[PDB]
Amino acid sequence: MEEAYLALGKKILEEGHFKEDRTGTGTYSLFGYQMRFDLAKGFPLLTTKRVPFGLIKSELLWFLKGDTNIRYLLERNNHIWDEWAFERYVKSADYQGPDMTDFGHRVLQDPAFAEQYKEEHQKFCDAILNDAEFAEKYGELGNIYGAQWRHWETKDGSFIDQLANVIEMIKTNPDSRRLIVSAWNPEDVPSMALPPCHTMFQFYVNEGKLSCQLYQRSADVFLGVPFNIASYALLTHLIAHETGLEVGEFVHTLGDAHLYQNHVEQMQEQLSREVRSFPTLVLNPDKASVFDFDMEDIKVEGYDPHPTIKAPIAV
Amino acid sequence: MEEAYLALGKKILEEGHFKEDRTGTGTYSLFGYQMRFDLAKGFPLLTTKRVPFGLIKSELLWFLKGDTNIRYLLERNNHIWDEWAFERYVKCDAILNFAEKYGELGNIYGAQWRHWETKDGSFIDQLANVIEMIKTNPDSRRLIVSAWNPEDVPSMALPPCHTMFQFYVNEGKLSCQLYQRSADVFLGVPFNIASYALLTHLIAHETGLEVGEFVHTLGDAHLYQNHVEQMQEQLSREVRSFPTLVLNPDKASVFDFDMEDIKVEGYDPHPTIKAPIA
Ligand SMILES: Nc1nc2c(c(=O)[nH]1)N(C=O)[C@@H](CNc1ccc(C(=O)N[C@@H](CCC(=O)O)C(=O)O)cc1)CN2
Ligand SMILES: O=c1ccn([C@H]2C[C@H](O)[C@@H](COP(=O)(O)O)O2)c(=O)[nH]1
Repeated sequence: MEEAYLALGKKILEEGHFKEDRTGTGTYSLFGYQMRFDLAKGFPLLTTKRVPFGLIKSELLWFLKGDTNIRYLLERNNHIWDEWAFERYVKSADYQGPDMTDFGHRVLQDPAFAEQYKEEHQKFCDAILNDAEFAEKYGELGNIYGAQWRHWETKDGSFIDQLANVIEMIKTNPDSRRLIVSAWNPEDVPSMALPPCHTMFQFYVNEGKLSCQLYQRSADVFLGVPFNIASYALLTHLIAHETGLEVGEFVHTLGDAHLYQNHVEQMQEQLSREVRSFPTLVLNPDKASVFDFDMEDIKVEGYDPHPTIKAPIAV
Repeated sequence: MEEAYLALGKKILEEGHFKEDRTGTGTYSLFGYQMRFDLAKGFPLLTTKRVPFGLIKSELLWFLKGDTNIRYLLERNNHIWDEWAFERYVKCDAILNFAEKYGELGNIYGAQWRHWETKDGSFIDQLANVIEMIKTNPDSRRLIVSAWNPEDVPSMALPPCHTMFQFYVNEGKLSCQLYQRSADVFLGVPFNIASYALLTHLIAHETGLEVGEFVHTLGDAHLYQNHVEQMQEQLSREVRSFPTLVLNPDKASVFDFDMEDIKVEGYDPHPTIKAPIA
């Protein structure tokens, strides 16, 4: 239920202590929490603010195809992963523009700086889309989600298709208590742009229904959790479709649950608004595998949220 | 609190749906559960039945030291591996007094925690690294130890039940959350609570911190159908205060702790309740 996500934000505002963080922004933080969404009551795309479903769709199809380079995302006008690739490029020996140290805070404080950032980010997006060599080197985020889900590398010259394996297991061993996918690969963590926020997840079958639990080590509550929720709920529906099952519950478990301190006014404005009905998900019935779905095969119908509430991403 | 454990038992007896399992025994199960233990309130070794802290501590020190050979356990009267290692051989004093040959137990917690193999043939020490990160960078959201390698899982007889755990530091207190994919709620969960609360206290000791909370997250939480009468007996008994953990103050590093260095004071449980392993 949406009220479950809104009660987490209110608990952080009330009693989550201040914790300095890697980004330099500052957060209010709790440790250890659990929410549940019954997917039979509606698709959990939040209605108390507008959440863009097409960016959640394109990000998950990107994961599912095993891709860890942002060119696919830019082709679909999805810029949610741009920051970390831009930071990689401004730190390299090839960047020749104005200094971009600490650009993620500087843009909020200094209009002259903000215009130079906007200029350099444009030139970056154009180069990824138009120069294949530039994209191959500077679009690359390392072995994040797509690579661990489809291509966990072995010590003997091969790779494990972890996500296709677990879908198969659901079909022939549905009571198995080892239906797990992990993106936590210790050997690859240091070279990933960021280590996986949404860390490992497990499926469960009973009485013809599929359920999924996620363990999320680090949750940005205002900007990232509404995307996370909707992404794992879509993944659970696609798998249920291929395996011929009905949908059960998504259980979301958090580690460090944090509100960044420059999202507090946004959270308070969200908390003032009346919840509406969740929308319904519609999937193309003639697609058989999760891997065959494309953008036009997936939609939400009946979505009528309250207005967008903008907030800055912590880099 | 102990009541939060007993509440999980009672919920599965009332609402757990019937669900078949690997062993062919019946179970009543729920998916997704979370319990909190505030370690300032007492050390969570259950009072409503006796739980053997001796086997928990020899097993936990064995893993911490990255040891994987049973000699260590046998010396400390923990037999939870005896038959298997003999069965390996058939294909016990000599282990104590041949041990290097017939006494090794491969791909288990100690090795994944302190010797995770990489593609080039070197090894990551996850637990040493996380201790050093607690000391230098306590606000880190990446304080993670994983036991789950998909390259290894398909060939082992029991893939890890304790798939990964995470630490957290605030106001000078250390907390730990465990993700446990599969929980036998009568027999395994009481042992599991104590193990991971003890690990939270040993790490807080090594890092100069006080204790916060142990948060226990469950995937498939199940009562075996032949443990129902035992759970019902336990639920009829009055809860008592948890005992107090005492660690040896005169030893800096826990990597030099042994059995005599870890004690529980004030433990006053109701009697042992017997049941079968599935
Ligand atoms: N700080 C932070 N970094 C992170 C995450 C996170 O949740 N928080 N992620 C966690 O998985 C990944 C990125 N996910 C993101 C999700 C949403 C938006 C975002 O800015 N949403 C805005 C604007 C959307 C739009 O472009 O229209 C919004 O929802 O209003 C950014 C990154 C990697 N890095
Ligand atoms: O420390 C332990 C070890 C084992 N189990 C139980 C959980 C399951 O009943 C069984 C393992 O069976 P699978 O989940 O792998 O089927 O052992 C625990 O609860 N805790």
